[PDB]
Amino acid sequence: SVKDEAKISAQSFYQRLLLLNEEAILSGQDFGVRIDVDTRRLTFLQLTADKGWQKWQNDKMTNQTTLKEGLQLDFELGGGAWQKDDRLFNPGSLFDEEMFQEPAPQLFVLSSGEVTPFTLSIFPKGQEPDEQWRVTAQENGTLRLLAPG
Amino acid sequence: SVKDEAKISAQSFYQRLLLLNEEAILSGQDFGVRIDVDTRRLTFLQLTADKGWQKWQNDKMTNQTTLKEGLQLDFELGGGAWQDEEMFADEEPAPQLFVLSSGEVTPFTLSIFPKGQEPDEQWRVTAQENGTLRLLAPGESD
Ligand SMILES: [Cl-]
Ligand code: NA
Ligand code: NA
Repeated sequence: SVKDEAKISAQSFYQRLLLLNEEAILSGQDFGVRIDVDTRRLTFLQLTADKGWQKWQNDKMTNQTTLKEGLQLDFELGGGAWQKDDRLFNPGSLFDEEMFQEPAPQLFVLSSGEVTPFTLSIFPKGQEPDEQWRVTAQENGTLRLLAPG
Repeated sequence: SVKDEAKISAQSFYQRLLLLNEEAILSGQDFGVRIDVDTRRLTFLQLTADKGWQKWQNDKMTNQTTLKEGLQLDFELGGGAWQDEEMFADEEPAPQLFVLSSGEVTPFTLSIFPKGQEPDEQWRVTAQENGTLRLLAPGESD
């Protein structure tokens, strides 16, 4: 069911975030996660001096995931408000093609082991983001997967 | 004169960039420079997890340079071309130049020159693909 999907999607994010935190610490390089609430996408990025933020091409994990239809995602930075607006959809984000330089991650996963404080929640369409399957960090890199409630 | 000012500014940016790279390496933290061509500003930033890029508050160098009004700046990257009231009282743009803890610096050239001249072959600071940082006088070096 969609609730079962939400769990699996939260475990997938947790595993990927842990992996990137581990990669940063072992490699001395900085990584990041870009969350796109309107397209329900998470992209896993590496910072290089010569090309800035790029998708991380690697032999451990895919670098972009998109939620299955029927799931939503949302996120908070630090103590702040949920990021997603109330619209059912962003009229501009429906278009696969440009209508009118990899965008920077909101979550930094630094070589020091520090991670941007945040909460990402994943939940069935029709529900609010609060008290859902969620992954949270704090600044020191401590990271939690939390069940609804 | 304005040409003497260009030199002094180029020399100062080299010194500040060298310190930033040295600090990145020594400290394991990431830094960067943001260049604002229109306003003639160079801003020296630090990457933190919790606040992203922010001005580098430190006790050794200033973290924002604004060139004197008779001067102009431009930069190229690698082989590219020249570039409300609150209800209760108690209710940073990214750098183009990354100065990473690995010691690597975004390949670039910044040139500083009297207002309205061409940016080529001016007092300049370059970070080459090699890793090296160079201060170069006007004209092509030997
Ligand atoms: Cl400077
Ligand atoms: Na994304
Ligand atoms: Na990319």
